[PDB]
Amino acid sequence: ANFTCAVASGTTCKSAILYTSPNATTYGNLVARFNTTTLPDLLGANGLPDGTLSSAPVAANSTVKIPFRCRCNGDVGQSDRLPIYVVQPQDGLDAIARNVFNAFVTYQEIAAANNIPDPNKINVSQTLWIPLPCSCDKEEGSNVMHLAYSVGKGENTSAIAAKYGVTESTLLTRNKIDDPTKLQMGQILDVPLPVCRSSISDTSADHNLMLLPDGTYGFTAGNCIRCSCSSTTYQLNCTAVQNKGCPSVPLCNGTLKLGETNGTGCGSTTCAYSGYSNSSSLIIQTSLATNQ
Ligand SMILES: CC(=O)N[C@@H]1[C@@H](O)[C@H](O[C@@H]2O[C@H](CO)[C@@H](O[C@@H]3O[C@H](CO)[C@@H](O)[C@H](O)[C@H]3NC(C)=O)[C@H](O)[C@H]2NC(C)=O)[C@@H](CO)O[C@H]1O
Repeated sequence: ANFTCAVASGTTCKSAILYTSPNATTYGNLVARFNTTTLPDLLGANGLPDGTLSSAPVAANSTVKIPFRCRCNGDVGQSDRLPIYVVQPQDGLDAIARNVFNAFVTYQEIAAANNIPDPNKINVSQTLWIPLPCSCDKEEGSNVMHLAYSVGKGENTSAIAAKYGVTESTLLTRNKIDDPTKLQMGQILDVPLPVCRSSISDTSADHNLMLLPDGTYGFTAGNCIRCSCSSTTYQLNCTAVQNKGCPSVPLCNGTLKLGETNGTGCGSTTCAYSGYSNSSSLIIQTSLATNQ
């Protein structure tokens, strides 16, 4: 029982952990550690500039947002069979949870996830699925990107909620908090980040994956589309990337190209990204969006 999720089992989502690096590293090393995402999406998930190298620093005890695919079973959200940890010479399931994964999981959740019958015995070189806490669920019938937050000391629900642009209301109903007062340190919180709206269709492969809070960006459709989110509008801004193994992007009707707008204000209309499909070959779809 990590983060509650109530959507149909098998449903996948994009979620994240706010990861605290014990040691100094680089963004490149985080990518190798988690392998839940690509470097440019990790960079974009934190709002670093496009074309930043993997050697971008991560200071000791600094925090990096690490996106991953979440799978929901009946009741809870779990990171979808990633990340995969390889046991070193004298690891232990409890040390691994706490000192590698910030206590986002418990050793029991690890063992249960890998069918290990006595939490005390794991072999060198044994691989472990680490199921990070996540969802899935909507907030108020609005899409959100849940983020797993490890409460540092001196914090409170007021400050956190302002930090992420969330009402303190949703935080308390989503997280079981009797008396906020003083939040206990080390507590894991479900923080549903607001995200841009999109025109990405149900039928589309990336339908629940382009969930971008403010200031972040991401890539989709075999890296042929770039999507960015600003709170300025909260409408996903998509653009064609121009790798040249990439398919053409259709106009809307005729004459409106991706990102272009027709009309004036509020009643204006925009050629948006609505998804892609991959049977046979990569096809990108677009559709007119009304000003939201
Ligand atoms: C059909 C066949 O023989 N294919 C081989 C693959 O099975 C094998 O992949 C390895 O599989 C084992 C189990 O499939 C993996 O270990 C499992 O890992 C999950 C988390 O990843 C963990 O929860 C399971 O408990 C754990 N089970 C076991 C038995 O350890 C292991 O990670 C895979 N190794 C790699 C490198 O992918 C590959 C590897 O040789 O060979 C195929 O021929």
